[PDB]
Amino acid sequence: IVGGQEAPRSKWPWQVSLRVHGPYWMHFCGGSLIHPQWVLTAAHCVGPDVKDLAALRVQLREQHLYYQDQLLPVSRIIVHPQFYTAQIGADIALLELEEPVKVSSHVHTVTLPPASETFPPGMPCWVTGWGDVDNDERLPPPFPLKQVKVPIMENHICDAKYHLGAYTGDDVRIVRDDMLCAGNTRRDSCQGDSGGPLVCKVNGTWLQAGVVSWGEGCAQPNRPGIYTRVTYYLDWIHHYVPK
Amino acid sequence: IVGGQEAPRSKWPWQVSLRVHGPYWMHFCGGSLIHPQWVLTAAHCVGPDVKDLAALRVQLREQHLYYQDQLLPVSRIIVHPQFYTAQIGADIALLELEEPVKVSSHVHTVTLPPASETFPPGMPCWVTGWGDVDNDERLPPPFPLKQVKVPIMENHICDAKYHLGAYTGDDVRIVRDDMLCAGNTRRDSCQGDSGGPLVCKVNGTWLQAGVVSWGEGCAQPNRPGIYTRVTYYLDWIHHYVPK
Amino acid sequence: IVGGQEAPRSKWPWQVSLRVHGPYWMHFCGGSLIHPQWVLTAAHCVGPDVKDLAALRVQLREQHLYYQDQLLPVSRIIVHPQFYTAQIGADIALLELEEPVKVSSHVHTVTLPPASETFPPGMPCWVTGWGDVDNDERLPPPFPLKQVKVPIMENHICDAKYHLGAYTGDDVRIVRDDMLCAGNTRRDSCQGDSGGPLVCKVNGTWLQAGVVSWGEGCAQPNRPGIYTRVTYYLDWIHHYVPK
Amino acid sequence: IVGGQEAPRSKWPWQVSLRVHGPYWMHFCGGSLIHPQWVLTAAHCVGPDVKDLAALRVQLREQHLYYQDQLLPVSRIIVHPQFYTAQIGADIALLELEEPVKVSSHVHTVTLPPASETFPPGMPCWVTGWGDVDNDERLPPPFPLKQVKVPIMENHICDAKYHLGAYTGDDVRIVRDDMLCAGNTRRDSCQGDSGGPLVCKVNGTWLQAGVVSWGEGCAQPNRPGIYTRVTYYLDWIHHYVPK
Ligand SMILES: *[C@](=O)([C]([C][C][C][C][N])[N]C(=O)O[C][C])C1=NOC([C]C2=[C][C]=C(C(=O)[N][C]3[C]C4=C([C]3)[C]=[C][C]=[C]4)[C]=[C]2)=N1
Ligand SMILES: *[C@](=O)([C]([C][C][C][C][N])[N]C(=O)O[C][C])C1=NOC([C]C2=[C][C]=C(C(=O)[N][C]3[C]C4=C([C]3)[C]=[C][C]=[C]4)[C]=[C]2)=N1
Ligand SMILES: *[C@](=O)([C]([C][C][C][C][N])[N]C(=O)O[C][C])C1=NOC([C]C2=[C][C]=C(C(=O)[N][C]3[C]C4=C([C]3)[C]=[C][C]=[C]4)[C]=[C]2)=N1
Ligand SMILES: *[C@](=O)([C]([C][C][C][C][N])[N]C(=O)O[C][C])C1=NOC([C]C2=[C][C]=C(C(=O)[N][C]3[C]C4=C([C]3)[C]=[C][C]=[C]4)[C]=[C]2)=N1
Repeated sequence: IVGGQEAPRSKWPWQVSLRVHGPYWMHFCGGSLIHPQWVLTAAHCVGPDVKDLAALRVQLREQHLYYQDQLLPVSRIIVHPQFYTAQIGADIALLELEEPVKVSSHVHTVTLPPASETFPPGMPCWVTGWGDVDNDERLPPPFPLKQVKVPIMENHICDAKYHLGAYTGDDVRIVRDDMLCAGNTRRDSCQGDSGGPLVCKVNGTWLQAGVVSWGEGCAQPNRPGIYTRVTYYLDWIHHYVPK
Repeated sequence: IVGGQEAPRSKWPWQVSLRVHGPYWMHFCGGSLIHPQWVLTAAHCVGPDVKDLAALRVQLREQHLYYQDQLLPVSRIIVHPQFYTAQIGADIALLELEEPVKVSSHVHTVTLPPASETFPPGMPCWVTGWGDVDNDERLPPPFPLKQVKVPIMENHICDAKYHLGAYTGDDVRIVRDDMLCAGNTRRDSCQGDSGGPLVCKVNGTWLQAGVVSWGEGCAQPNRPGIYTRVTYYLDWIHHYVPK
Repeated sequence: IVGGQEAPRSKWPWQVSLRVHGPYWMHFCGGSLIHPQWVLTAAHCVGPDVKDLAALRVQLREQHLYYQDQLLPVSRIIVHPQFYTAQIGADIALLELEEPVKVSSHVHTVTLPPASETFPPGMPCWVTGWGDVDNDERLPPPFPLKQVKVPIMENHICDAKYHLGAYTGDDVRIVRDDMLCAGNTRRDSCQGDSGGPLVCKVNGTWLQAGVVSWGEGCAQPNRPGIYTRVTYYLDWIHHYVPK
Repeated sequence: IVGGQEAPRSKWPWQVSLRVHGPYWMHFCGGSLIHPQWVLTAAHCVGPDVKDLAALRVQLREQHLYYQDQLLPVSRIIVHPQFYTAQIGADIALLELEEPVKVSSHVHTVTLPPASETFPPGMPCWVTGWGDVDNDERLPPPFPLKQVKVPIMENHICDAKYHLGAYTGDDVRIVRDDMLCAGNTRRDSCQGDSGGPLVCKVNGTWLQAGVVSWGEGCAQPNRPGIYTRVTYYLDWIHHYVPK
């Protein structure tokens, strides 16, 4: 997370960390608890190639990575079939935990937005994760969970910005429809926050508007962060996660 | 190049090396001379964002990289407008040299295929360059130009193989129609060969069938090297390069 | 620490961690509290060249590095004047804290040995620290303080071992008289444990027999860990640290 | 070499490159031909630990490293028995080739100095090699042999400079008698140059005054390069090399 600060421990009770087996269970991506037994994340975090589930584990809300670990095994990795690369799209996936989690005020599910929700600009949204604090700059130990308020911008405004200083034809769409954008040169998600959640308080309730997907670098001029647009894939999600 | 051998001095007189400015004019991609003043390469080697021409140079056929440098300046970079990422497509670009090159037996242009040429699967073709000799395995000094005979494969077969061990739906195109594909687990192009040529001998004349584009690793199981089909973009090339 | 185990929270109340200013206060060496206002460490950790005090901090006993940080400024660095390199000798130094520390059962000084103590070869001693778990293998987060029982070995014997598989003449001393050694191919201290303590319990009292100094790799055959013999420099320490 | 330039092809016909087996025979140190069958280098290049001769080869004068390699096997590695680390001293060793090299105008031995030569300050000496052109930055390909004129300075003047900005006591000698120093903040040998020669034209003939041994960094303020003083080890050399 670029900009922002360490989040209070009472916030983002749905934030999760994905771990890959290695010299130690290292965090490679973020994710969110959308149901006691399911975790929503980015497809590029776990695919497009098939992974060995044994080498993967989930860590529920933690104020500091690795310090109070209670790794949870995974039984299924469901990746949207239209996915191949983040730039192309459909960068979304599901992880089914091996057991349901006991929810509480410190750890519970995030609410998904209704299919109608559009998240207009001037929309106070936040993004969180344990990713880099800048380009090629790791979150230093003790690895606190960070949060940052990011401005939502219209898809067409972002697509245009991405063509600035680029050879790509103006009519060749970069920021696609199943995508959503937010952030600026001071606030943005970065390597390590991927799969994590972008949430907005609407009508007094937190809804997950997006999933950290990609961007050209982090907080770079004319290159706002791109996120998978959750409302676009609700039907797919609900085909696995109970309503 | 993976699984190849050093190329004799008399072969591949069109192979060129692209240099970017830094502590020394370092090779970042390959290319091919298709006209005395034009170099054909891969768009991702120079795009999608616009580059400073002063930081770029072209080096004609060299038996060993860096040893006999005779860097040539570039006057114009033309990246196909439909390009954004190699996986999406249109990974082809043109480089216009400041001056036309004096052709000879050691250094001269390669012939472009005719719009109807259809390099069928099985046809022995060759790919060349100074790229890695294996995944994460750089080419050792003195950096000899390498070559390797790779078998071409039907577009649909390559696409199919890319779906094996992947979450991507079988109906979702991975190897697109503007791409060509060749190689196996023992022969393949690799990081550093990008923008380089894949040529085949047809009716006694060498034709460039492709441009090294992308691939999942190098010479990996069910992951043949993907190239930009030149026939697909002949009209775009002739909008600039004299026939 | 090689071949060790995480230390119980009630053990090694004198272990400290030295931090240097950068992206965060990173550990670079260990040390021991030998007096409320004094920390004993290795000269190569802070010398031979003079260092800016403002960029240095001390961290008292921590179960996990970076977790519960409460950094303490340093008022003075005293490096033995005879020190130039660890192989030459006199690898010992003193750190004076700006404020005296408030001891307790969880955080208190280690006892220095009397000038006659010898520490017989075979005397179970322990070495502690947050250094690597093996040659070129960092301690993985959450960075638990480690410990290992290492057997002390006679000075001549270690000097002898270092000659095995070496061109150095048998009469040329490698392990010198102001040094002590301990460990084997399974137990040793390693990069990051430097400046840390080597304690032995003599008649129900823990005495710091050594200071982690150097060695050829860690836990390598015939290359036992070398430490700065504390008894050898008691007079120098007492010229600064009160009784 | 720091602050020099490419050496003319006809100079330094005694320069040698030491190669270690690996993905390719890589250069790790320099050396000099002081006899048709012997190479003089630095002890720390091959010791203090005994090495497997097979993994070592020697390359004679070459304008560009790796370009025209004709690696010669080594039959014996003789390291001065008093050696353990460069700072301590006796940083000198001998390599006996498996066969005599045929000398010529382009490749011949360097002349060793008479036991009574002190090499006074001023008198021009040069140091050559394929090492870094500055701290932490390697010689760029095509790796040309570089040369540079370095001013020699009296041992005691350099010893004092090494004490500036350091804790080491003024009377604790750093630059030792069996050592010689040369260079400044703009001219010096660096990593990769070790074992190489420092030659001075005296009375119309080139004599090897020293061997690139060590230094605190390269071309750093008050830290001139240090070399093993050849005249000091003449008897030792002649114990193996004829006349
Ligand atoms: C993301 O953090 C970034 C988002 C940047 C936000 C801009 N505002 N996205 C990105 O880089 O996208 C490029 C298309 C991110 N960080 O790193 C990645 C890519 C990535 C995914 C997965 C791994 C990984 O190590 N996976 C493991 C997990 C696992 C494996 C491999 C094998 C078997 C079991 C489990 C590394 C990097 N995206
Ligand atoms: C290619 O070699 C590989 C091909 C693999 C074949 C497998 N069978 N393709 C690839 O990796 O594709 C990913 C989509 C290759 N190697 O490295 C790259 C990517 C790349 C492109 C360009 C640079 C680079 O340094 N460009 C310079 C040019 C320039 C710059 C930056 C600044 C100013 C002026 C000019 C690095 C890496 N593809
Ligand atoms: C030690 O851990 C090892 C011990 C190995 C035991 C074998 N059984 N010793 C070693 O490597 O010695 C070789 C002579 C160790 N690890 O790393 C070092 C060297 C070192 C010294 C100092 C720093 C450092 O970052 N210093 C800071 C302090 C400071 C600075 C620089 C600037 C301003 C203010 C304060 C890093 C590494 N020894
Ligand atoms: C020297 O170039 C420098 C000189 C600096 C001059 C400043 N004015 N010295 C130095 O860095 O000293 C540190 C005390 C140099 N560069 O690198 C080294 C150290 C070194 C020695 C040996 C190797 C090596 O790879 N050896 C091989 C050879 C061999 C091996 C290992 C195994 C089996 C057979 C043969 C690397 C680096 N000194």
